[PDB]
Amino acid sequence: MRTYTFDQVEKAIEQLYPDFTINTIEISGEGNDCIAYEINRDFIFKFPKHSRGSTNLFNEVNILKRIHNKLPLPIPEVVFTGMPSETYQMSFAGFTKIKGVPLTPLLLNNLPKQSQNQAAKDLARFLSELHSINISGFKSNLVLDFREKINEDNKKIKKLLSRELKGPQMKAVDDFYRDILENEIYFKYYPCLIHNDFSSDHILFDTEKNTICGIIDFGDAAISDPDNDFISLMEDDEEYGMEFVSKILNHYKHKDIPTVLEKYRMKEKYWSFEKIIYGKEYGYMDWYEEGLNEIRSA
Repeated sequence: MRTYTFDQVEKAIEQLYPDFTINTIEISGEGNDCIAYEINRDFIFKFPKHSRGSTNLFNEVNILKRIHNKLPLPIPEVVFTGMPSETYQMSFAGFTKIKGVPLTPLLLNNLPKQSQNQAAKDLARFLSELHSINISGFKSNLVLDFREKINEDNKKIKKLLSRELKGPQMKAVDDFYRDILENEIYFKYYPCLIHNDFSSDHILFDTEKNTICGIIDFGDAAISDPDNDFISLMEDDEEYGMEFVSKILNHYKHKDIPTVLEKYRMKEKYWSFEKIIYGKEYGYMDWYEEGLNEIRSA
C-alpha cells in the first residue's frame, strides 16, 4: 500500500505537464485505492495506491471520456492523465472539480419535501439515461461477468476459511454459494453501463439552488446489472431510505421492485465475504476478522 508526499505528487505532474503551474495543493480525500488532491482549487488529481487502483483509475478516465456530454447531470471531465509505470496502468489523472457538496442522508432528510422529491426524480432520470447508453463498443475489460466473479470469490474464500472454520460451519457457506449460483435472478439481467458505486458521497448537491448538481467517482463503473445502482443506495442508516429509493425506482419506471429487494438482501449477506477477501488483499486485518466474525455467526 503506497503513500505520497505532497512533493512526490507535484513532481509527477510536472514531469509530463511542464507548463502547468501549481499554486495550491491540499488533500481532498482518501479511499481504498486512490488519494485525491485538490489543485489550484479547480482540479482533482487522483493518485493510485496499488495496481488495482491504477487500473480502476484508468478505467475511470476511459469511461468519463466516452460518456462526456451524454448525461443529464454534470460529471467530472478529464483534463490531465499520467502514464503506465511497471505495475500501474495509469499513475494519476486530473479531473475538473465539480462544485457542490455530498447529498448526505442527513442533508437529504433536512430538505423540504418537494426538494426531496425533485432529488429522487433527478437521480431517477440520471440512472435512466446512464443505463440507456449504447454499450456496443465497450471491450471486455469493462464487462462484469457476475457468475465468474462469484465463482472466483467462492475459490478465494474456500482457501481462506480452510484455516478458520470447521466442517459444520463451513457447509453453511458452501451452502450459501451454492444457493447463489443456482439462482438465475442474479445472472439473468439485461446488462448495461452502471456507475457501480452509486451512493450519497458521490452524489453532489447545490444548496443555493436546492438541486443535485454533480455525480462523481466512476472508478468502479462497468457493464453490469442496472439494479446494482439502486441497491447501492438502499442501506437504511448509512445511505438513503429504503423509502427514498422506492421514489427513485418509481420515477425510473422499474417493473420489478421485489427483484431489487431480493438482490439487496443477498448483497447484504455477501458483504461479510467481501470483507474477508478485501480485508486480506489490502491488509486490513480488521476487515478480515469482522467479516470472519459475521460468518462464524451463520
